[PDB]
Amino acid sequence: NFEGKIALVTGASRGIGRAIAETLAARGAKVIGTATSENGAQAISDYLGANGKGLMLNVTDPASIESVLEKIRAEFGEVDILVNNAGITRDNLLMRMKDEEWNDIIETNLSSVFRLSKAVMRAMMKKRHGRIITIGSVVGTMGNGGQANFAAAKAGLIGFSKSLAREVASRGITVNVVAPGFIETDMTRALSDDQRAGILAQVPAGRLGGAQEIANAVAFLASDEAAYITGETLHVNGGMYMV
Amino acid sequence: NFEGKIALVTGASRGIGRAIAETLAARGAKVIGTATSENGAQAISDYLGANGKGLMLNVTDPASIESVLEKIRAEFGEVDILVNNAGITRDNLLMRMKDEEWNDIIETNLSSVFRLSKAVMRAMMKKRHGRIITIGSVVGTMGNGGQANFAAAKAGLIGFSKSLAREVASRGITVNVVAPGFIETDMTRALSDDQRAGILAQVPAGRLGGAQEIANAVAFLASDEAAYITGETLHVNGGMYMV
Amino acid sequence: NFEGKIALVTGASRGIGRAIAETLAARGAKVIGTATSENGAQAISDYLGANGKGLMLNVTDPASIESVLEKIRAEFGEVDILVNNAGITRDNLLMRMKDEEWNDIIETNLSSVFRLSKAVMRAMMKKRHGRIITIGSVVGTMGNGGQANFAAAKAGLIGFSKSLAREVASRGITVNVVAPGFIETDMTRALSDDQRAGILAQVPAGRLGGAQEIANAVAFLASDEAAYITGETLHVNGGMYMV
Amino acid sequence: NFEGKIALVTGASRGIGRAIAETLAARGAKVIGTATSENGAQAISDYLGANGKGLMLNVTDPASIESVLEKIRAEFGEVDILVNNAGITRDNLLMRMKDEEWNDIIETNLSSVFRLSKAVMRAMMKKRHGRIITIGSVVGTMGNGGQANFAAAKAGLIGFSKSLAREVASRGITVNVVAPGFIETDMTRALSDDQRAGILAQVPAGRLGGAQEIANAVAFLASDEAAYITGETLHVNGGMYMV
Repeated sequence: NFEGKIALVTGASRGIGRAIAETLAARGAKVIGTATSENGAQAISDYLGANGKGLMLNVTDPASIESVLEKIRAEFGEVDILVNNAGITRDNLLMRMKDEEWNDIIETNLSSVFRLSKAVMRAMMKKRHGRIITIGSVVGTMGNGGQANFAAAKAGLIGFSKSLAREVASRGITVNVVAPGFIETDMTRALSDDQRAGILAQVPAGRLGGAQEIANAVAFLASDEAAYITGETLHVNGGMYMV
Repeated sequence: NFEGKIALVTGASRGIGRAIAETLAARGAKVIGTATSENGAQAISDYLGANGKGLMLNVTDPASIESVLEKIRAEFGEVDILVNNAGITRDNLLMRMKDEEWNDIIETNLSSVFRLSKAVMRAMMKKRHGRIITIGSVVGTMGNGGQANFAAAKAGLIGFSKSLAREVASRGITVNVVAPGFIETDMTRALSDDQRAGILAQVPAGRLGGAQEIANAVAFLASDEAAYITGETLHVNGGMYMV
Repeated sequence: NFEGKIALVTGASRGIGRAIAETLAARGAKVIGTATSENGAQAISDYLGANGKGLMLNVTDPASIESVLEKIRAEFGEVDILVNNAGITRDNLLMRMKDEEWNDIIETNLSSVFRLSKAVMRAMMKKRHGRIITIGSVVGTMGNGGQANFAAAKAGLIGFSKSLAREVASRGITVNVVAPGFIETDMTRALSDDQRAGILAQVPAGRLGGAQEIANAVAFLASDEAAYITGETLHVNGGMYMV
Repeated sequence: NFEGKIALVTGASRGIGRAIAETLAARGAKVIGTATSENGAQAISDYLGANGKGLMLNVTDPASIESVLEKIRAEFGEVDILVNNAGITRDNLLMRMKDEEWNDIIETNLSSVFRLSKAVMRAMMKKRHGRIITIGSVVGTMGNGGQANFAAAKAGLIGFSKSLAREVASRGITVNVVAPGFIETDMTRALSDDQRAGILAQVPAGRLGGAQEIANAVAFLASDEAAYITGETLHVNGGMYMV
């Protein structure tokens, strides 16, 4: 139960992001989901209704980051739960990877984690309680051909979280990572029927995971039932990989 | 909420074992906790009340295993959730470790996992649904001086679970491990303040974990909210170790 | 260069075991390879020639273990390098796994590591120098359907080594594990041309590893060039798995 | 023995970098060590003598990267072995970490790995053989208070290497990481005995590691004796951490 808790879920327009936003809201938290346009920010506001609000945010723009937080402190208050789910992909074999494809992935997938975590830390420490959860990926752990940039960022955010976790552990703040395997979303519904089959062959469970399933893991970690879990990575991949 | 689910929690006399038994019961499951003595069984039966029953079980005795399950199928039904929490410790530096101290730890901490998991598998596969959760230990992952035997068994049960997970993943059955760090028990409660400070010194969180906190992790994994998590190890150690 | 060093390589009749025995011998060590029969022990003596000797050993028989070591101390001296490579497989889905198939794998693959390591420890500690290397398997880390017993033992020996490593680290003794992926041996040359292809599909390198390649890793770890490596697991699997 | 092999070791002015440069050179490779200043290049050239040359390089400057490689193809030839050892530290608790301290660490410690690996790939793929080794850190795996930026980059380069490894594995090219623990450098040599005791307290081996010891691990991985090792991380930390 997250009654009275304020959660900021970056990139909450669809799939995992949205399921996270809706699940936290359904369990009592005032949720602020974000998108990169006024349109998307509105759509989020529409589905969250009176439970939260949608705000436009660019996780790579320091200005956008403080601006968004300011509003939040004004209309709702200090952020208690941060869920870093904003991220993108710029797949390509190393040989064909453009410098911009590397830099954007790093800036958006990794650096974003540092900026936002840093931006909500002070308030959490004062209250001596908080939750920071970043949506990683099984790729950050096993790596994947054609995704060296994506993998670097996903692996990197775990290294980041482990270190931050050690800095604020005693202050009642946990920093964890939920690593999804293949989840049914846009990026999987737009794959040919053959690619889809190729994907399922790697998953012992024999089915793609659900966005909601990733949301359930986040909610658990964001709750008070997971206060002794920090610096940990929770893999939700149907057995695709086991650590 | 495990409405209509039957859970068998081995070694449910106290601490982690008991908290697991009570938490599953509080959330709607009919729980069967076990002990080595008729006393314990009865004590377990008293605290579980109408939610479950206590039965005497020796996880190293094939006969006892058969027998206990038999009594469960007769009075309650097929086991849906298995929680392997029975285990012991026979600490000693390798050079002073007795052969019996190695064999007992292996028989009770590792082999037990094979015997019980195997014993509840068929019914689970038929129902095309099930949960197997073993209580490991952070020691299984980082190892520990004077606990080579304990460490072998805890590390070993993860290897076991990973393999079993791959065998029954497609059948709607997950096999996971929850690895506790230092948890407040009767052993630690009776330690001197200096001894306790030497343990706390290792935990970034700055406190021992709570038996209930381990119970919460198990409940999450045992629920339908964790259907896409299998072959995974969930570390609940306050940051003592991060993988 | 292992001039003046004595190495005991268990199960050195073929493949990995033999390549290890020959490589250590070629680099100056007096090698004692073992087998389960007088015949095999002789064959080993024949290929090692003046570099070592073959002895009959049963890693599950405490009597055989001290008996073999005694001779070694009599004809060569104290063991400086221990390479646990003896091991077997009793594959079967959990449902069809016989109690004897579980017990034998554990006794031969895991318990053996404890008995032999314990048996050569005293001398190593006195000399304040030594090397203990156990041949694990990628299966101990990722697990594998139909090999729950094998996986438990391989995972378990890592837990064991980590703990032992912590006990003797300061005494100039390292305890490590080399985890091979699919290696060309009898157990792979006796697979149908289809199973072989299935195996290669999992290996980025696109070829089975060589017994000699596993031997090279062991030699490195057994040398003085790896004195700061302990409690570590070296994966040699062509990219089949990455940790 | 790298007879006829060309190795490029970034940041080879001292410690680990230098030991790597000298060890590869001593074993027959023509080595090109790099520094940020013309001084360093020359100093490197002096100690390498006729075995190699020193060149000024800035791993964050695409121009410098191009340029340096250009000079190497002209005077020596295509790079066969790449050792990414250039890196820096900008320690600080998250709340006091400057944006420049995050960006510089990422640009220099992580992005550099992408730029240089990409820059030597084509020739390696053509030769259907190559070695890429990056010097990580135990911090990338366990994280560390006050080093969130360093940790992110070190963890990130592993994710990168794993993915690249999968892309070029079949082409006879391995991509690995050597993760040193506490290594005796000019920073530690100048610490007070109490500060040194606080580090030694963490190392089971009971001493700092030697720069040469890290060099030995790299040489092993760079040799033909490690052709079946890729996407792997080799921990050389005296037991400070065990994975």
